[PDB]
Amino acid sequence: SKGEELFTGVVPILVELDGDVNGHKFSVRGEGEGDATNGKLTLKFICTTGKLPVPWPTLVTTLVLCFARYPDHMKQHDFFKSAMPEGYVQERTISFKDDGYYKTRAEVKFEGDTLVNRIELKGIDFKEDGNILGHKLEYNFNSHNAYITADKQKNGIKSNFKIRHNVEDGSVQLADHYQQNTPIGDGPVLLPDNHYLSTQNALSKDPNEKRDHMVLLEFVTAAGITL
Repeated sequence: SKGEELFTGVVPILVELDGDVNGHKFSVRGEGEGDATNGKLTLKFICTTGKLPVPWPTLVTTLVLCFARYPDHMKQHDFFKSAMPEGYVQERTISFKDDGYYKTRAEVKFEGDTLVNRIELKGIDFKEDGNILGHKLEYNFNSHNAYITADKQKNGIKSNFKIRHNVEDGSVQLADHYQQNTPIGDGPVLLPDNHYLSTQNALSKDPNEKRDHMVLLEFVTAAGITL
C-alpha cells in the first residue's frame, strides 16, 4: 500500500514535546531514525529548557508506533502506516498509581521525508515527594505487551496497558495507560482485528553530553494473529 511504502527504508524522526507538570513548564526535543523493517528506533532526547521535572522513564511511551514490525501475514492490521502520510492523532491518559496523571495529545505525520511526533502534555495532581516529582524511579525500563483493538465509531483504534516502573527502594510504580488513535486525513485506513505490540527498550546516557538527556533504543513487533 501507499502508506506502507513510506517505511521500507530508514526514516529520520523528529520529536517535539511541550509539557506542564504541576505548573512546571518544560520542553523536550528528540532526533534519530526509524527502521520499520526491523521494528527499530534509535533516538536521543534533550530537555531544551533545563532540568526535566519528572523522570525520563515516565516519558518513554509519550515520546511512533508506525515503526512497528508487522509480520507479512499481519500487514492488513497495521493501522499506523495505513494513515500515512497525513498521519494520526494519538491521545492518552496515563494514571500513576497513588499519584497524579498525564494527559497527552500528539500528532504523528510526515513533514517532508521526516516522521514528526509533536506532543502536548499536561500533568495534574502529582505529589511533591512522590516517586515522580521526587525523582525516585530507576533509569531503566521493562519489556511490555500492549493489546490493540479497533474503534469503529471513531474510525480508529484503542489500547489500554500497564507500564511498570522500577522504584529505587525495590518497589514498583504502576502507570496505567488508556490510549486512542484517529486519522487526521479523510483517506481509507486499515482497522485491525485484535492483536498486540511487543515492546523492548534500552535507556542509556551519552558520556560527552552535558545537558539533561536520554539515549533510547526501542524495538516494537506486532503479534497475536496466527497464519
